[PDB]
Amino acid sequence: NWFKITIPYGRKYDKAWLLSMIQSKCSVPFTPIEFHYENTRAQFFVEDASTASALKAVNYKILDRENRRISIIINSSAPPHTELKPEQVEQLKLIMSKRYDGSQQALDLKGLRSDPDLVAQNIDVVLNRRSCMAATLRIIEENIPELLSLNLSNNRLYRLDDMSSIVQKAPNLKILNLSGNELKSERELDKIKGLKLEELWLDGNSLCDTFRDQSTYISAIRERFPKLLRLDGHELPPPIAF
Repeated sequence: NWFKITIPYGRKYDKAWLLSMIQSKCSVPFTPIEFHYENTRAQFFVEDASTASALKAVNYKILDRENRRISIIINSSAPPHTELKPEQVEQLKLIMSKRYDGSQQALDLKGLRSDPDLVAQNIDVVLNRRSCMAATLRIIEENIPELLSLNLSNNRLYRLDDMSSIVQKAPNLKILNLSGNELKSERELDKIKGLKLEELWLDGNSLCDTFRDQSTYISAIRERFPKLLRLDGHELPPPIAF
């Protein structure tokens, strides 16, 4: 089982110089495996743990041209050649800020694979993927926890178990647009029922065609969201109580 060695800022240094310095302080001979650059950082792999630990001891030991120390970060790992890069994520994070609105605390993520500035840099942003959605939601938690409205229409969403965590990341979310998607059953809603929504949009999804009468539809959903008030553009005949 493998380890991935990371030098933050390693692209800042001549490869030879860097590897030799490192070896110089390392207490064993080692060999870089599929050594590559990823943004400004240097990455390689290590076949065994004794080495890794030894590499690990070189942290803060090497000192650069500019009197800066050189960080070595060590992590257990799947073997080489095997998700989402930070420089990709930080671009995602960039685009969301763009489509974010502080005046109303509203994110807008409609048709996102089809975004110029993510397309323009070969970043497929595919929210129908568990890891891509997971990324989007950390970004939300980290940056705008007071998010209130969230448009997510036209993103071919098919399993909501991927936003299942949203109830904690976006506590006060109350407007959720899910129109123009690909959700088949109504059972999907059970994964996000904790949200005290006042607004909701579902049309365009094949679970709408489930219902014969719109008053069943509306009951089925208020089943999940009692406080619900608007839906698919329309006023809601107020809840009857018992």
